[PDB]
Amino acid sequence: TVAYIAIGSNLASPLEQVNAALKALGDIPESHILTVSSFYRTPPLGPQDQPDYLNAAVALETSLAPEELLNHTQRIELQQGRVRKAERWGPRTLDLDIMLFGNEVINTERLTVPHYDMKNRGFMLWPLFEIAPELVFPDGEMLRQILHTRAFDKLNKW
Ligand SMILES: Nc1nc2c(c(=O)[nH]1)N=C(COP(=O)(O)OP(=O)(O)OP(=O)(O)OP(=O)(O)OC[C@H]1O[C@@H](n3cnc4c(N)ncnc43)[C@H](O)[C@@H]1O)CN2
Ligand SMILES: [Cl-]
Ligand SMILES: [Mg+2]
Repeated sequence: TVAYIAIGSNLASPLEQVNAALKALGDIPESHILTVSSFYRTPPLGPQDQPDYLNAAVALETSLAPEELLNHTQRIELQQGRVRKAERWGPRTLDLDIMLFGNEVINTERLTVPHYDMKNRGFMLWPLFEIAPELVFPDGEMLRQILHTRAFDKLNKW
């Protein structure tokens, strides 16, 4: 199943954190990377007193189940010193977020898919669109349309 993963980092040299993530991800069992988007520098979504983010999107083919994929990505995060912080949107070495999991819709204790609020987030939407311009969400909403009917800010490349 094609799992679209969003990679983010704005601490401990984002480019290295991201390359690391990309190596571990393909190292995931029964999985391989179809595609990776470009590397983008994006402004913090919340508080501004932190560095810009490196953001990317990956198409990972995987035979793992959704929450099984989460155990794996979360290991990698932990491996990259990502810290559980109280308040959201503060900075962090690594984020591996499952944006979409095939065409599925998951609303479990641990997993919400498609990722909460991702339809309002250019740092998630632009890389994704780069690698799947033809993508349609489970509710039928088309990605190219979503990106067309609001002038979401253009991404600068990292
Ligand atoms: N430019 C830019 N600005 C950003 C960026 C970014 O990439 N780029 N990212 C964030 C944080 O993203 P965001 O998740 O909304 O906020 P967080 O601080 O991460 O807070 P959080 O997501 O509520 O906490 P978390 O540690 O990410 O995650 C807490 C729990 O959510 C659960 N979880 C539920 N659904 C998912 C999913 N689809 N993918 C991954 N994890 C998912 C898992 O069971 C997980 O243990 C803020 N600003
Ligand atoms: Cl949807
Ligand atoms: Mg998060």
